[PDB]
Amino acid sequence: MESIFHEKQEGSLCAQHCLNNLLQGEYFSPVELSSIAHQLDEEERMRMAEGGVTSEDYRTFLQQPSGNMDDSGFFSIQVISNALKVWGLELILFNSPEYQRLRIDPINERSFICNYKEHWFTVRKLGKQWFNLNSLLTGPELISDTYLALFLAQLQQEGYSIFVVKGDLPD
Repeated sequence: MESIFHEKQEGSLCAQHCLNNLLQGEYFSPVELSSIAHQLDEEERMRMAEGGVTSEDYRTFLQQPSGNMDDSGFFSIQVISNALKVWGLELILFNSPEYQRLRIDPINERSFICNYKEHWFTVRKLGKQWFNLNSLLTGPELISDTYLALFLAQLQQEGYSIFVVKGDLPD
């Protein structure tokens, strides 16, 4: 376990920490990601307020830009999804027909992302065991496949946002 990035910091949902941890290494800066999000939110705010006439408005609005609170409500799915898309990773909402369409298993998944009201969670697959981490966390959380399926299942059946990240990662 001398390969897992160990670190403890005070905060809530970090863009750089999520991307850096997801990629299993430093591959992005906090200032860069912060600026990107600010621009996306601002651009979406102006484009939304001024209205729009195109499918872009539908998809953009559906994505649910901006946030509501602070601490964790800083970044946006648009920024995260974008950073992943450019890498080859795509997010699939469990509640969406996409997740069920391909019928991608949880334990067979490569990257997972949980979203809780005013809180974010980053999950990644490591060999035969899963690894969880977040800006609010102080250390890596090891989870088994048999427990992962039920773990996430409890969230979806309860009232959480489970996102499936599939694609090609560097690590």
